[PDB]
Amino acid sequence: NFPNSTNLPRNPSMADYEARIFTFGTWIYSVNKEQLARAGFYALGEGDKVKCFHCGGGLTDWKPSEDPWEQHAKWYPGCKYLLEQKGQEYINNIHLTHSLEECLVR
Amino acid sequence: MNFPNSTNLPRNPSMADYEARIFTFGTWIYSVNKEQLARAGFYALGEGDKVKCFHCGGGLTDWKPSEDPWEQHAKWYPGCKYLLEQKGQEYINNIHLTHSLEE
Ligand SMILES: C[C@@H]1CN(CC(=O)N2CC(C)(C)c3ncc([C@@H](O)c4ccc(F)cc4)cc32)[C@@H](CN2[C@H](C)COC[C@H]2C)CN1
Ligand SMILES: C[C@@H]1CN(CC(=O)N2CC(C)(C)c3ncc([C@@H](O)c4ccc(F)cc4)cc32)[C@@H](CN2[C@H](C)COC[C@H]2C)CN1
Ligand SMILES: [Zn+2]
Ligand SMILES: [Zn+2]
Repeated sequence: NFPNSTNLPRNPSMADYEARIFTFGTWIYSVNKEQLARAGFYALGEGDKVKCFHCGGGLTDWKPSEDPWEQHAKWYPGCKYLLEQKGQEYINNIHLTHSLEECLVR
Repeated sequence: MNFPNSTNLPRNPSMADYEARIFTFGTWIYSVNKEQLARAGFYALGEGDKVKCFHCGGGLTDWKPSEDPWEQHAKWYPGCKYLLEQKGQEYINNIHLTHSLEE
């Protein structure tokens, strides 16, 4: 249940962009499948459910406003694919953003 | 806010002092030590053995005697910046490899 924060991926079968792209197939949900594959995610085949090949972290119910890489950071901040690809400079923006997002509206 | 804080500012700054966090436990006779939990940034909710990190907001429960506060902090809230400040990524990584080698 806990997410992988090691530097080795949990599903190395899904480590190649093409392997991940194939899992979606015809994809009808609001959020783009190339965008999701680039962000590490492959598809389960149960609705819009996706999983990061590295952290194992899963997400669902994608709104059009929700960005793969942004959601990757929100829920799986320990991911090492995330850190390798966007780098803690970016990752900290999201979190301040996402915390500050909540203080305004309340 | 279900998602955990990975900013460098704590979520509950009222619980940022050790003496604050420890005062929440009171008489505590769950299996795992309350000073150990407070040092690891946890304070008590008062609903069983439920605790919360003052920084990440990350919550845990049902403490086995085998389960260590700092180890569980890393397992479930690896993005915590109190965790990173206090143990460093050197520690944090071995403890992940140790969990991920079990799983
Ligand atoms: C794109 C966003 C993602 N949000 C978060 C989300 O999807 N999370 C959060 C979290 C990490 C607690 C979580 N754990 C499990 C699932 C589960 O379904 C799943 C299991 C295995 C998989 F391989 C894929 C998915 C999902 C999931 C959405 C908000 N979420 C959802 C509606 C789930 O319920 C909580 C609520 C706050 C909005 N859209
Ligand atoms: C000491 C360990 C902790 N484990 C993990 C655990 O406590 N987690 C995992 C996680 C992060 C998904 C999670 N999210 C919510 C709670 C919730 O209760 C809570 C909310 C707010 C609080 F302020 C305090 C607690 C807890 C919790 C235990 C294993 N856990 C538990 C039994 C919870 O259910 C899942 C299962 C795998 C073993 N003991
Ligand atoms: Zn990941
Ligand atoms: Zn924490």
